[PDB]
Amino acid sequence: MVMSLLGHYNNFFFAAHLLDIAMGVKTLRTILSSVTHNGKQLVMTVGLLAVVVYLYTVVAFNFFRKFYNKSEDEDEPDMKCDDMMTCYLFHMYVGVRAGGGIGDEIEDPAGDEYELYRVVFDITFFFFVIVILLAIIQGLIIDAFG
Amino acid sequence: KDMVVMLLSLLEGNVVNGMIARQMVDMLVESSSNVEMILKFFDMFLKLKDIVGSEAFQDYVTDPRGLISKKDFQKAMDSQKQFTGPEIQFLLSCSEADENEMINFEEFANRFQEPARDIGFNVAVLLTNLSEHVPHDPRLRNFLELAESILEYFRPYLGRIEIMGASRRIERIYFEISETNRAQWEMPQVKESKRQFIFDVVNEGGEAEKMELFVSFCEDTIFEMQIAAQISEPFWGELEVQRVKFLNYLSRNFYTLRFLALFLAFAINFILLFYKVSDSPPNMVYYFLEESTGYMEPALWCLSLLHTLVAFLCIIGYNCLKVPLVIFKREKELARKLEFDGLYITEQPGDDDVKGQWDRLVLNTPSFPSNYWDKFVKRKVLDKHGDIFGRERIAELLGMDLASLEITAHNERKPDPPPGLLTWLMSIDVKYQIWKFGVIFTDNSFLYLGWYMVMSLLGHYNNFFFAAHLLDIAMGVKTLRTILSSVTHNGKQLVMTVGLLAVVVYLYTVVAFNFFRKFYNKSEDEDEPDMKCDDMMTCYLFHMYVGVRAGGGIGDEIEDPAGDEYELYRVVFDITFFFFVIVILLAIIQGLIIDAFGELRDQQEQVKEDMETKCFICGIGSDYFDTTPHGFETHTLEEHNLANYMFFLMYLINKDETEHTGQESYVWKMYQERCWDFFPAGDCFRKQYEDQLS
Amino acid sequence: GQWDRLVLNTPSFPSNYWDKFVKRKVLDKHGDIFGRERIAELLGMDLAS
Amino acid sequence: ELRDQQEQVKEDMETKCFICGIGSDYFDTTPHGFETHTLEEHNLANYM
Ligand SMILES: Nc1ncnc2c1ncn2[C@@H]1O[C@H](COP(=O)(O)OP(=O)(O)OP(=O)(O)O)[C@@H](O)[C@H]1O
Ligand SMILES: Nc1ncnc2c1ncn2[C@@H]1O[C@H](COP(=O)(O)OP(=O)(O)OP(=O)(O)O)[C@@H](O)[C@H]1O
Ligand SMILES: CC(C)Cn1c(=O)n(C)c(=O)c2nc[nH]c21
Ligand SMILES: [Ca+2]
Ligand SMILES: [Zn+2]
Ligand SMILES: [Zn+2]
Repeated sequence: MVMSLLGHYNNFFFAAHLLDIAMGVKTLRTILSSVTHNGKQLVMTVGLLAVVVYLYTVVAFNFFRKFYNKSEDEDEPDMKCDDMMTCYLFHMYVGVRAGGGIGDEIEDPAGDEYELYRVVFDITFFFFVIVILLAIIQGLIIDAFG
Repeated sequence: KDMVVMLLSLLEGNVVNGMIARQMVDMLVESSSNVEMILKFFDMFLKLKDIVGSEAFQDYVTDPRGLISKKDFQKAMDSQKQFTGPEIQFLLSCSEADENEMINFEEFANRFQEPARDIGFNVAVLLTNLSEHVPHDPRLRNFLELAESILEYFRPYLGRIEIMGASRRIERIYFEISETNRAQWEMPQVKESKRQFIFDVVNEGGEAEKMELFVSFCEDTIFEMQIAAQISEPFWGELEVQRVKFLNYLSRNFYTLRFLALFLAFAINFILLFYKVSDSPPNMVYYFLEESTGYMEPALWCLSLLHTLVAFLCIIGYNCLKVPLVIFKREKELARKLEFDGLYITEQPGDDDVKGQWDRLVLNTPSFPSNYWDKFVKRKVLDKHGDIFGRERIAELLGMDLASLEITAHNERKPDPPPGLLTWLMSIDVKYQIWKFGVIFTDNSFLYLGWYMVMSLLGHYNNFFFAAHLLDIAMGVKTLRTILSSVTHNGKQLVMTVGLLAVVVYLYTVVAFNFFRKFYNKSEDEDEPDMKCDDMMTCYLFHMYVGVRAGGGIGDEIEDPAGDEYELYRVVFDITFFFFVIVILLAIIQGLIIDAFGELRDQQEQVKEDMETKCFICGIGSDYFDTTPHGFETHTLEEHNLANYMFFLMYLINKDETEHTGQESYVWKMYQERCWDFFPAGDCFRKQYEDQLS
Repeated sequence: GQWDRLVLNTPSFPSNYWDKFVKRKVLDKHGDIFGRERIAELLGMDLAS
Repeated sequence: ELRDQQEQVKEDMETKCFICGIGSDYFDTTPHGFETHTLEEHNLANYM
């Protein structure tokens, strides 16, 4: 009701009333209950993901700042890891969303003294973050169905 | 009480509707009036104790000194209405009323409680035994109703088990349970230990060794109760008492310190987000905080120091609280191996058992059974194995002086030395300390805490090492621990899946190095080519690095083959790489994780369902018991409660051997011999007396 | 449990729930021990009425 | 499917005699009955 009254003020608030399909339909309610069943576990999986990304951000801030320029123009560099907060935001935002991880979004290390360190960095980010934790989320949902 | 004990002994071995029990009931009927008088005495004083605590009674109290007059006491009694006029007069007579007619109801109530408790307990035991062995007798229910208050009062303290006796028949045993023992059992840590033990024995436990495992659990829990009691709270000596107080406070608050350390780690890592790097001071880079206040850096320093301090306190708390159990168990298993297996006497460790080699050191040490109770195991081993293996050999192995042995029994020697620091140092047993410290360093939790501390110290050198302390959320939180355990469950399988992936990529790299080098140029500038497969190592690195990470595989990252003589070969190459590597093996990883979730879930379900369907002791199913209403839970709370079995062992240990009954002596001897036949298996009192009971 | 304290002394306590005499039952059961006047004060009861 | 196959084999062998097919409950009526049965009475190694 409050959202309807707010819709009278701005009609786009009437969209929230479409979420009632969950309560109306038993099937959607069951599907959502599958998610809610292990919701606390999913939340803590997300927290663990954040911790892992924070550790990776710390490593990058210490050793791999040079690779985090996202500016094509040499005159105006845009460095995403000169500050720890920016580096963390960059990781959690782009690397998690990327298929191959942060290595997909940061500058190639070929012909660099830290090339092997960074390949380990990228591949470990990819497996742990992208593969395993996400896999854990799907597995939680599947186990809820069962 | 002694007379009642004689009667209870007469009832040893009694069967349902036995002649001796029926004779007892007839005698009680003959003596009804006096039995009623005794029961009324007990119940009247039991009710007085609660009434005086009742605030409604306190309303009648109008004297600052806490005394109550006889008339006001009489009015309080008639208000509560439990007592009759004659009963109130009797209580008034028993009241030590002064010339002012004023009474100390506190001492009046407390006077007869302790003296009459043992007789009350034994009367309750007698009535319970008689009722359970003559279930159908109206003359007994009258006495039981009169004894109601006694039975309700002593219910938490009346322990009840079943054993297989010498008569080849199930026998019920009644004993006393102490308040302290019950409280210690109800402490949450014992509950967690119980749950863990149940899970382990039900999921990966053998039926044959179930009872041995249960007795080991009981022993360890008793030792833990001792430790908890010791650390519980109500100039060199002053220093010593302060030391023990501080250590016990640490032991009591161990977990709080761990939570606090985690909180400090989170605070430090929240602060560390504000660091920034500049070429200039606020060719060398400088890391510095970025805040307006300027108060954060000192806060970081203080939090770091306090975090390190808390890590130290956690090390000490663990060493004081948890280590004693480790040593107790290690000593116990060693002693039982020596006595019952003859490990270092006959078999000898396989030499692949590092623990078996390490345990050699402490055998000859005087302090060997320091934490484990049995101080005479060396003597037992000698008596058992000396005739065969050589008494002098056993004594040499176990650090025993045969001549000193006999004289110690012949006559007491008490060579008290004055306390001194030097004397203490000489008393130190270096070999026992070395063995112990090896055990501790091998203990995983101690290692984790030591690493925690080392990382804190390193954080003081470079504050970014404080981030590793955030990994402790796994140990702190049960949910994350379970989630991680799902991964660890099939960890070896996952590792080998990764190795297989590497092999497949190596084969693809070999094929590319042979036939498809032209396509592996990643340089847009024709003048400077960057070829990633002119060397096999570079080609392998390229594949494992980019192709695996790519969604469509290596074909996404290498040059299109359209209009080339090897176009179809390469499309097969790329598509097969994509399906095998990207789809299947990764799918295998997800499937492993999902199967781990299901496996943990069905383990928990199976434990729950076994415990709800079977008696942990006899193994009989819930259906037989539920033939009678509420039968299974009555069985698990009264007949075959495992907590009562542990209570019985504590009671046996604390009781003198001369006072043990035949049943208690039987079970005590079987405990000493480590025979578990007294535990009922596939049989119960109900099943044995089924026809008579029904 | 804290919120339910309010309605104990209210006359309309068992408005929807059928048992209108529970206050009396509680008095008869617990008054001898806990104080009849105390129970009546808690449950909004007038003993004389 | 592979997991529940292994579990089923384990659980059949722990609950039944491979020879007579009688369940562990009958034997456990007597203490240690099933393992006495499978080690002494109906050991398949002894049949070989
Ligand atoms: N011999 C036995 N002794 C005790 N419990 C048994 C026994 N056999 C089976 N059980 C089952 O064990 C469970 C133990 O009950 P209890 O309430 O003490 O444990 P719980 O579920 O862990 O709860 P709590 O929070 O009270 O510790 C009961 O469900 C009972 O069905
Ligand atoms: N007739 C039978 N003969 C032998 N074992 C039987 C029989 N019926 C059931 N079993 C089960 O088969 C299992 C065989 O026991 P055994 O210890 O020989 O095998 P195992 O688990 O493969 O161990 P091991 O490492 O000793 O070979 C036991 O668990 C027993 O419960
Ligand atoms: C746990 C232990 C310290 C107590 N404890 C024990 O468990 N058992 C089995 C005994 O025989 C024994 N004898 C003394 N103390 C004993
Ligand atoms: Ca005696
Ligand atoms: Zn049982
Ligand atoms: Zn058989």
